[PDB]
Amino acid sequence: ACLSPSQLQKFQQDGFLVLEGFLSAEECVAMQQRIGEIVAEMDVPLHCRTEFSTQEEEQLRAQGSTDYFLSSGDKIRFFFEKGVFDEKGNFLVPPEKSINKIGHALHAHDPVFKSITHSFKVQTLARSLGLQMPVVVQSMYIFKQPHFGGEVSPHQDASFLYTEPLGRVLGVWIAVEDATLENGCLWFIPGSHTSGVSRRMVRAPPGTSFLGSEPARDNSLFVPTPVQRGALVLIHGEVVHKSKQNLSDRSRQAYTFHLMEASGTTWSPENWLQPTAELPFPQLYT
Repeated sequence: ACLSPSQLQKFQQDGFLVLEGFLSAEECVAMQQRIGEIVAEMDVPLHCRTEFSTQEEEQLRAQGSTDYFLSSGDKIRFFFEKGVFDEKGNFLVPPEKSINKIGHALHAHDPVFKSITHSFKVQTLARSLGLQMPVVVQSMYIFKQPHFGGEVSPHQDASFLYTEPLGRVLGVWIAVEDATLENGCLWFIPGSHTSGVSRRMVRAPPGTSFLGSEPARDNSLFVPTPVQRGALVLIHGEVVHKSKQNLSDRSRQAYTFHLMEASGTTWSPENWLQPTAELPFPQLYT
């Protein structure tokens, strides 16, 4: 759908905006169903396929893992929960119960997610926001598995998807399932999106690292945004947000993608994600 002038100001004020009912139940279920099929056909990545003996083993595993992620910008790959593994690198429960996320080109290589992503609803919302040349830089599906579904510590999306100038990358988060206080809903600091980023993640000339550091911020400045299935949350590139671990007996599935306004904008050559000749960042508008 489409933004009223009061919704638009509320977004510039807060750095996020909750639009309940953005997608229908059946759109949500389309996503849940295709992600099931993708997970059912998942092959366990080479680096997770082996127990490790030593320090020399855990570092070679850690590197293939880095390689896998870095080259995942134009793929549909699988990223597993940090702590679903034992002392010697083995899965504690089956890998299909242990996925944390899938990324980072669902919007390009899956017909269902491409559909949702380039839908009329999204294209019209983007026009309300006034994006000239929005392109889709990234997408991903977050499972937030029950009981151990990982927390996401406070951050700003621009720390990872940096551009000159700032104010050019926008996050879209769609709730495929109900997001509650219990199961890992998002939290923001409203108004935190107006003094740049404290930290960025950079890629090596193979590897990643951080410039700067995330400051400490009083937990009391975060507000919860629980929402029902189908809600869309808009996320400014610089708003500070987090999610707690899912301590509940049900997941908190979500699909998210990021838009960059390509007009006058420089994508940092140091970002982990770079467009390939196979998939340059595709235009949103069709």
